[PDB]
Amino acid sequence: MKDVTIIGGGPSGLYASFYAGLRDMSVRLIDVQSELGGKMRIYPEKIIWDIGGIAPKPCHEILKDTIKQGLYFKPEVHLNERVVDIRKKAERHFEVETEAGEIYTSKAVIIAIGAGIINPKQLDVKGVERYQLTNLHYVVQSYRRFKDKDVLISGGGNTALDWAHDIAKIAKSVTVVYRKEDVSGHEAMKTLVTDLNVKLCPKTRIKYLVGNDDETHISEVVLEHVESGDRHTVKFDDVIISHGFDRCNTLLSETSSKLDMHDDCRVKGFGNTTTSIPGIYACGDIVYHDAKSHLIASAFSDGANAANLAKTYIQPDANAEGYVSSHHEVFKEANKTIVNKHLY
Amino acid sequence: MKDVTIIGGGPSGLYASFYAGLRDMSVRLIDVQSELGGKMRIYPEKIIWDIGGIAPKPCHEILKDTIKQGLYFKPEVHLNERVVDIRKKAERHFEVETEAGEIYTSKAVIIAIGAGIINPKQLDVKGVERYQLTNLHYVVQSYRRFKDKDVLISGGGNTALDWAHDIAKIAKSVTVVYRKEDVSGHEAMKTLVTDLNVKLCPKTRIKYLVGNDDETHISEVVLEHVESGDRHTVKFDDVIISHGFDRCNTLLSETSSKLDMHDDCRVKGFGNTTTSIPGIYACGDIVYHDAKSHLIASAFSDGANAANLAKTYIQPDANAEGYVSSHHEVFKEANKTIVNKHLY
Ligand SMILES: Cc1cc2nc3c(=O)[nH]c(=O)nc-3n(C[C@H](O)[C@H](O)[C@H](O)COP(=O)(O)OP(=O)(O)OC[C@H]3O[C@@H](n4cnc5c(N)ncnc54)[C@H](O)[C@@H]3O)c2cc1C
Ligand SMILES: Cc1cc2nc3c(=O)[nH]c(=O)nc-3n(C[C@H](O)[C@H](O)[C@H](O)COP(=O)(O)OP(=O)(O)OC[C@H]3O[C@@H](n4cnc5c(N)ncnc54)[C@H](O)[C@@H]3O)c2cc1C
Repeated sequence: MKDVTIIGGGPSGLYASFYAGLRDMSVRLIDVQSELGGKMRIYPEKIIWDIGGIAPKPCHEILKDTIKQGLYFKPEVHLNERVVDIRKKAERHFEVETEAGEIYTSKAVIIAIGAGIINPKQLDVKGVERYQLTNLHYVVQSYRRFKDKDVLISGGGNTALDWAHDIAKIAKSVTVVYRKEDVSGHEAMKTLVTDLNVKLCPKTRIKYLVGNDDETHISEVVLEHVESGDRHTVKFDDVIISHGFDRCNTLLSETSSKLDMHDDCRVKGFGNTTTSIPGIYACGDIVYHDAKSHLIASAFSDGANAANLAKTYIQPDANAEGYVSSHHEVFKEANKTIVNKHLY
Repeated sequence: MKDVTIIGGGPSGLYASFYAGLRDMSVRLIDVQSELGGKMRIYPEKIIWDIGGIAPKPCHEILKDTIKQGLYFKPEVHLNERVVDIRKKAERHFEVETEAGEIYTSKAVIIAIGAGIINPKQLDVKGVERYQLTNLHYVVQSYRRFKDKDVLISGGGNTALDWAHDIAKIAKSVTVVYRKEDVSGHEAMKTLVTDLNVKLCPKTRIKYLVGNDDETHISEVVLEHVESGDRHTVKFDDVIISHGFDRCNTLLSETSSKLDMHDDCRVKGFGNTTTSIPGIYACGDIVYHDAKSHLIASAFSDGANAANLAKTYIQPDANAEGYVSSHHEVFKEANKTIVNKHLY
């Protein structure tokens, strides 16, 4: 039986998986998404400054480091699986169940679901689920691909307007279709007005997408004025959508094992990642305790704590904490090529 | 008046300085040592795995990143100054005093002194304080400089024996002088016996150092057998000393402002970096609270918490936490060259 099932592969669950491995626990890691990272996947292009010990660089670069670390001890990773129940059969015997009916057993459970399940708002056009493999975007990880391109952005929110300005620096042109009701960034908009190669189209929506003959890429877009109904069709190289996010977090309200909650979104942590049920621990944005910050740094220290507390739940007389990695024997073989590279 | 005085420039105090700056507070940072880093300076060559988001690399490399981050907002840094007192004149008015009689004022105080003041045990030979600028070592940051060198190591502890084996891989020869009483690493010693270019010298001490004619480097060493008194003089390229550490931590026992303590070494944190005195906060290894780990990751999340709590002490209705760096306006100008490098 697995020592611990970790539900959620954001920064907190990833680090928890790593530290659980450091404490010599077998790990099962589960996430509903097709990729790990959680909310970090929402802002890949943004420069992160406030992670301890890390010089500022794009979030997506930091995410890749965090995943590699999280998966170092080779946990059993279940992607594309939504957890819908947590049951405690007995001490050191838990059941975690997915919406597809899979049931996973463990001696402990770590809940790391953060803000829950989050996806970008899908463009309301049939049927465009194939263009998101190519030139229909819901994130922007870098701007390089847009050099000398004609680019369409849909949305008037801060994110869309910032994207528009930055992409316009190297793109041939940027067109922004939006509703004025969505515009909360007054200064961001004024900047776009002064960008010579940005065309602002208020009261305008994407109505249809025109695919190429291979039907694998967007070739043109049919735009519609929301009052006049006037339509025109314009060629674009890329289409970027920023319509907000769909959020879903039903697990802890529907679960068999009820935990004391801080609010309707957060588990009450008892001074740390300890929950109201022994054997279940909560780390990251999902938990509230007095030492929390809404930071990745806190998600990390939470993950160490959860792994430690799970270990001593499973082994009452195990060491309260993990051995420092610097002198940890589990890394001795792996350290060899690193030293050799760095010290010789 | 400075917003906050941070006592101690280890990982926790460094990150606290950074995050205090993120919260738009003016910072004074003080450390007794000639360089920042605290206990990290003790293990520069060791590979660190358990800092969240950081791929394994030498501690000294990670330290340099941590210092650069810690000093980003250009705090007022006082090196080589030992803090001996903390006084609270009134709310938002603290006095921090050094052993040289300097008195620094602030609206808040963050205590980040970790395990206190630590220095390697100095070789008991007059007068060798000048060779430590050149080839008398108390740390080993990398092995490269010892290639084809004849190297002397004094000490039988785990650190000395590990150093000896690793240096012997590329050094011409390694001689280890030690007392058997100090040997706790049975297997480390057996390895050295099989190292062909390692000479083991139990019951032997460094008696004298013979300088070069410039008197700037060690040229030869006079070794003495601790029983027979037999002496011989051997040429070495480098001398490395591992005799343990001198430790001193009198501040919180001698201070004017008495804090509730966890033990004789640790301040009691009230669920977090909050101490028994409003306006004073403790972060890192110095504090005990229920969410602690003896990790740099916890030192970091502690530092964010201390900065946050100090801010709201100074400004009762300031935001409870800092704005995430990704969207923080203070970084907008600095981000430009970074984006440009990374995103364009
Ligand atoms: C736009 C933005 C900017 C930010 N910038 C910064 C910054 O600069 N610095 C910083 O420190 N923090 C920043 N943050 C906050 C940081 O992203 C979060 O603190 C961190 O992501 C929380 O990590 P987590 O693992 O606890 O939760 P999450 O990141 O939310 O990960 C939760 C994971 O659990 C999965 N999951 C959830 N539920 C279920 C279920 N029922 N079954 C299966 N799987 C499931 C989700 O798919 C998700 O992958 C920012 C946040 C936002 C949104
Ligand atoms: C050999 C070793 C291996 C380790 N390996 C790891 C690892 O792999 N991963 C990990 O996460 N952790 C590791 N640690 C632990 C980590 O080093 C500590 O958790 C961390 O250094 C604590 O940081 P700190 O800022 O709280 O305290 P410290 O590092 O102790 O820094 C305290 C600073 O305050 C200064 N100071 C103190 N007192 C006074 C005074 N009265 N006046 C002025 N200045 C003052 C000191 O000079 C010092 O610079 C290791 C520790 C040791 C010793």
